[PDB]
Amino acid sequence: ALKVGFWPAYSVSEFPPSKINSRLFTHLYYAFAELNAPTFEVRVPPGSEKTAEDFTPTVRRLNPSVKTLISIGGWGSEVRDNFAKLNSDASARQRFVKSSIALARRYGFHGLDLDYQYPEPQLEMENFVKLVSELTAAIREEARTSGKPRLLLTEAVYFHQKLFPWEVVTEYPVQFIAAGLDWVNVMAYDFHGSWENFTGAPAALRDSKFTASVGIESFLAAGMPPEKLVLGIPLFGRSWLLKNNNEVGIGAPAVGAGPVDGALSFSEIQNFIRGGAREVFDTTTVSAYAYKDNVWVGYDNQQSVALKVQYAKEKRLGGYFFWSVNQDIDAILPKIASDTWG
Ligand SMILES: CC(=O)N[C@@H]1[C@@H](O)[C@H](O[C@@H]2O[C@H](CO)[C@@H](O)[C@H](O)[C@H]2NC(C)=O)[C@@H](CO)O[C@H]1O
Repeated sequence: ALKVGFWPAYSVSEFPPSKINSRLFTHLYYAFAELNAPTFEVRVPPGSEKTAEDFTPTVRRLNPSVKTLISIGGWGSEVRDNFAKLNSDASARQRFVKSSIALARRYGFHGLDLDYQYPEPQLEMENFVKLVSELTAAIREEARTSGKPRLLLTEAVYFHQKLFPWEVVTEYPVQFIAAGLDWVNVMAYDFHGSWENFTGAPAALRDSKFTASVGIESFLAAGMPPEKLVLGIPLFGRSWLLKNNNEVGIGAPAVGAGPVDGALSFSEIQNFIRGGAREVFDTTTVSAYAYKDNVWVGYDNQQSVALKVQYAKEKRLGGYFFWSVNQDIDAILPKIASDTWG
């Protein structure tokens, strides 16, 4: 029963690792170590060494059984560019593999995660396969030589097994992934946002082709063992500015990104509601939204999270993950999620 949370190092001054309620998790990720092109000596951002070192001892104080992983990469054009350069170069792949394993041990992490959005087109999937295969072997080798349990290995995946469902450029090799990785983190969010001029449920469980369930279905149909899938749930919402203040439902016309640049933390959504926004639960999509004047935000709330976590349990998944834990300062949704699975 995997209860996973991502902590982004950017949030340190407002949400240090000590603020994480680690009682509500089995695994916590430090996001992110950098690829460090062109040498690919993987490292935490220079100047954050102390934060990275203290992360695991700090979170374990509240729940000593909690384990940690360090995630490499993250969303971003530069990260994608760097994985693409890395994966085509056998020597660079060797440097990456050696340095990433050494990094996890250096800072006391129990595993590694690759956050690569995304290994497409086909050539990029093929070269990512080379990187991951070599990493899996090196992880097993380090376990033998050190005598310690092998590092865990996970990766972020698109919500769907096919990249992309509308135009198939490539797809995740599920048998390969099941063999080399402990699990994958299914990014079942950002289905809708301010890039569309109409409001929608950004992480709809069901509805449309862009839903968490359809994505999960696609991985299972391909032959992914259910226990290898960990369902992502966002701790942020996607916001729009409304074209008309009297049109406030799902599918309402919009004119651009709401605060803050199209994304709002769950905690800020709670502030929004306490400041007069109306919360609506949408049963059709299994989601929530809130609005006030010209601002509209779609997100997951207490009810939709419980429904998603039960869904994951029903689908026999390995568990769930939250992106990202700093966005729910009072850990409202991680509490509901943990209680639901138990
Ligand atoms: C289901 C799907 O393919 N959704 C796409 C969105 O992912 C994407 O939005 C972007 O998602 C990133 C991570 O998923 C975010 O980091 C990023 O902020 C977000 N971009 C914006 C402008 O909000 C959109 C836009 O490219 O396309 C969807 O198809």
